[PDB]
Amino acid sequence: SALFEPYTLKDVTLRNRIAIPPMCQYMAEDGMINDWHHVHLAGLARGGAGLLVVEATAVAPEGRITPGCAGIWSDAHAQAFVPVVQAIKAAGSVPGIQIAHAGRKASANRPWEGDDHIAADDTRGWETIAPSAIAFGAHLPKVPREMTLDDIARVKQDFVDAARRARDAGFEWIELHFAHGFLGQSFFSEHSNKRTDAYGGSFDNRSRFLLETLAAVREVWPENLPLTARFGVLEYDGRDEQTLEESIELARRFKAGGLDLLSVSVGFTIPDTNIPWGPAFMGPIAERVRREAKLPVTSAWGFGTPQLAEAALQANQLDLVSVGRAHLADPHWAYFAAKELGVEKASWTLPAPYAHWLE
Amino acid sequence: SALFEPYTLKDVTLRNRIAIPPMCQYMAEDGMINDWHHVHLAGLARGGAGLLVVEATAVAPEGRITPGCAGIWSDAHAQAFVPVVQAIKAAGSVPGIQIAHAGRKASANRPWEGDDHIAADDTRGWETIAPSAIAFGAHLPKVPREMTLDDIARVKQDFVDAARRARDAGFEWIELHFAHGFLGQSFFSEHSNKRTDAYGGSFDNRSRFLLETLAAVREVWPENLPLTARFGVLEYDGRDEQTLEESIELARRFKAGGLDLLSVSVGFTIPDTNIPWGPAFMGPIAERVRREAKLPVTSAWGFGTPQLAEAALQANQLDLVSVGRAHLADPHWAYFAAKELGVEKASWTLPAPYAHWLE
Ligand SMILES: Cc1cc2c(cc1C)N(C[C@H](O)[C@H](O)[C@H](O)COP(=O)(O)O)c1[nH]c(=O)[nH]c(=O)c1N2
Ligand SMILES: Cc1cc2c(cc1C)N(C[C@H](O)[C@H](O)[C@H](O)COP(=O)(O)O)c1[nH]c(=O)[nH]c(=O)c1N2
Repeated sequence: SALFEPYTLKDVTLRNRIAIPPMCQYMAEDGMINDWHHVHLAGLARGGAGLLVVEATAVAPEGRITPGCAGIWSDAHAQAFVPVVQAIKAAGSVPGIQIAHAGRKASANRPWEGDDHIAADDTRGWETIAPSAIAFGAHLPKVPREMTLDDIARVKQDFVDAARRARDAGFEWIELHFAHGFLGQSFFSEHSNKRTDAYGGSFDNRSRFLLETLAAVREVWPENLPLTARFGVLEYDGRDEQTLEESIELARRFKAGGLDLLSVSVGFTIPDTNIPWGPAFMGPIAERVRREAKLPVTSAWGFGTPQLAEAALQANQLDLVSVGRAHLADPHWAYFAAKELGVEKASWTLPAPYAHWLE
Repeated sequence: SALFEPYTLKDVTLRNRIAIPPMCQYMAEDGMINDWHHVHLAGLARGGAGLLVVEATAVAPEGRITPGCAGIWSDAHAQAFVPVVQAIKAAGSVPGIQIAHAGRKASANRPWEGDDHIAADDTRGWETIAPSAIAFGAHLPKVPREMTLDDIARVKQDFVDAARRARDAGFEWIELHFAHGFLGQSFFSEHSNKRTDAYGGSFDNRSRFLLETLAAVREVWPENLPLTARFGVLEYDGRDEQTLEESIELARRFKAGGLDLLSVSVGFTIPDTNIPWGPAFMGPIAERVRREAKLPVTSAWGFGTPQLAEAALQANQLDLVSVGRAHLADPHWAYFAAKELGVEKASWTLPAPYAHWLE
């Protein structure tokens, strides 16, 4: 089966094509991960997936989505990841991490605690920053502060420091979070970026924050380890063909700037959209980016059944299949998929103390 | 549903009737558990089961089954459990532990490493002890050393020390492993016990090691925490009705000696047997012990589908349903069972960072 073929990117080999995408846990304290994350991540790694990407980890305190988000904005924060990285490797999965800045969608409640911007008088909240002083709207009504050129320089440096810390903590795969309406996505989108300096206006100017951040990260991130990004390639906002064309152009620039693989997502930059959720709905979009930018891709948002995952790979829509919620339901989903696809010795997707008994 | 009704025994309340029975992992080193066990057990606890019983943990080095078995024969061994107990409690499951001595079935290879007695010239092996110098046979051909009265006193004291250490490590539930052909079961069975002193011959003498060990453990184990045992009530050796009658008599003695619940199993005392494996096959046997000894019971060996578990409880065959291998396959099996049985808000069988997304 295609799903259980190994994949090599730079010097890293994944044992199969199942990727666990970044999934926020909302269980950190002042950015510091703890035994929630250790057991969560080590358990997933033992479940058989080839790649495990740690949840959006903030490059700066104000770039957390919520008061429970993980951070890597100091050396102490980075050191907290070391035992988890070591546990993921011990299980034979490749440890990755998504580094992030939530921009105007920061300073929000946990999703089971309102999912909305934190109240003005709640001591947990903070001022958000963004390319322009324009609120997302709906449940995220707070108007962000318009970034200065010095803010831009500082956030880029925070991404560099974060990548350096990730490298030194032992991660073998990094993902820049330029999607889901967060800081990077919001610099790219005309909906959120109304700047009239070098970082707004034209396609080149809107792309600038993202391309400079990639180039700056590339300086510290090892050339033999995959350098990836997540990017929302359309919004379902009635501007899809022109947005996809620009997104594909940006993907070509990413590739030329050393990007090894693109995680293709939706923008979520604004609330007034009509996203056609359904099984594997991103497949054709991912395929188009893969073909037109000539870049490996992954995607998510409905590939979490074994036959869907297998079909997407065989059709060359995707190079890796990201499976998120099914792994929350069953951390051993890779074993389930191996069984479902009729893979030989499917139980040995799991480590011996499980596999021997399940044969 | 019955499966998701809480259960109270002494001062301990289980959130549902799903018990994860002891399952050896074969991953300890000189008895010391490690991050294999920590993540394994904490992950299971988060999966929703009401009770998680840690694998057979040796009261003495020679009472390990294998070189990978856990031990609690020193204070350092006990202290290693403390962070795991704390993680199980944090997840809302009740931490239990099975304390054990493998008797003539000790000094064996891991099941995926031959599953047989260790070779005479392998530096990892050791002399086994038993009521009588008689080998199990088949894949376990080593003849054990016949225990002296001082050996008996010493092993009883090892069980006491183990229970004291379990208590002080924070366990809220203990299980004496008097089953599966190990030391305790082998004292009870006429197949393995040919002694002519106070510990062999008559029913009272064969029962003596088990009853004295229970009474000795009871002295140190808190009266407000469940005190349980696993016991093989028949062998499927052509002597079933007489063996079950004696086993039920022993269960009555256990109850009179402060046993709160009996895990009903098969003996596995000798290899020449004909066990009728099948779904829920132990149900009627467990029900008979429950009724005739008037003692709460659990059992296992084929209850691992949600409808089977629910039926066994509704029929009052069992008080708790032990589900083993299905939890190795899917550590979130309790969530799966909740969904299958149509339990309201089934995803909240899991903690918030999973449940919110699976609703
Ligand atoms: C709990 C959890 C939390 C997150 C996510 C999701 C969920 C379920 N998602 C999106 C996620 O990576 C994925 O795209 C979706 O889960 C869709 O894939 P599935 O359909 O779930 O397989 C997500 N995406 C991301 O880029 N960074 C993150 O940290 C998060 N946070
Ligand atoms: C990997 C593993 C290891 C063990 C077990 C089993 C397995 C699968 N079993 C037996 C176990 O508790 C249970 O009785 C069986 O697994 C049958 O129940 P299921 O059919 O698997 O639900 C077991 N029993 C026991 O009393 N102490 C133990 O430590 C072990 N070791």
